[PDB]
Amino acid sequence: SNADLLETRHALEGIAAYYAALRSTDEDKERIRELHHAIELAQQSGDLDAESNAVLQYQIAVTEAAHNVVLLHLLRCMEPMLAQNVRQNFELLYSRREMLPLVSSHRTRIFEAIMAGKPEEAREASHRHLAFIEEILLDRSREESRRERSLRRLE
Amino acid sequence: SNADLLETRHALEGIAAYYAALRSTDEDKERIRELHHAIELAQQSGDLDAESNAVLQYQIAVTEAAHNVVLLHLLRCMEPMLAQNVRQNFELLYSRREMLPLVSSHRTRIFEAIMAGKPEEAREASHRHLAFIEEILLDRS
Repeated sequence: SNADLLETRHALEGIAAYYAALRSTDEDKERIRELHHAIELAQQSGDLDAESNAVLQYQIAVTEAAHNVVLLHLLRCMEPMLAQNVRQNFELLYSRREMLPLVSSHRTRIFEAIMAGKPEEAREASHRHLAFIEEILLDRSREESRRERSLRRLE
Repeated sequence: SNADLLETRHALEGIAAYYAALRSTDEDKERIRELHHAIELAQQSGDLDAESNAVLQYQIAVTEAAHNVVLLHLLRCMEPMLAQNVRQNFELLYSRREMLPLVSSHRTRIFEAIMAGKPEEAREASHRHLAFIEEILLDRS
């Protein structure tokens, strides 16, 4: 399920961000800065597949920067489904382009908390980032449900 | 380490218990009851390796009973390290035998919440169960 997977990323990306904040070296923090900025460039060029891959690579670097053997192993284990989930999320976000900045905004609060070495904040930022995506997905479902329900109820 | 792994189970076993409570069939709940009782028998015989395997099998059944494809995939993925973590935890618990009953006690609140079909209680029970183990590990060194 694409639903069950989000709840799992919710859990695992939070802890990833936590340890990344606490254990990232100076080289890690720099390699992450370039990957975070790569997301912005892909978003401004308006290329969905480019931005989707930029996010996947960012999240991998964050996980490696966490230096937690089991977490990295779990990411690699689900990497194909994760890559698919991010791609699907962005297909729905590119439908409502006004949300993209707000999503990147949430993701940037995680990045900034990692660079700053604040674990608690980084984890809470990740929860809110993914929680906010779940909310956008549910609004698509809700409005498309009203769509049919309302246009059918008129007579 | 043994520490990082606990935080990972903390997360994943909570969600496992949640869905197990919500989605377990009658056959699942029964297969889990036999595995839970098997832990008690292994504990009373005082056999560490037997009780360690009983817990591993219990947790697998709980995960399967959750009917959540990604969770099961993640368990299988880390199964070797998980089996090792449980075995190591019990080596430290068998050092302070007075804790064993309290650990089984916490784990039984999860089981009971699953049989009863109460997801939020089952998840909260799992957090307290593993949180309590993390505390015992930190007191060791």
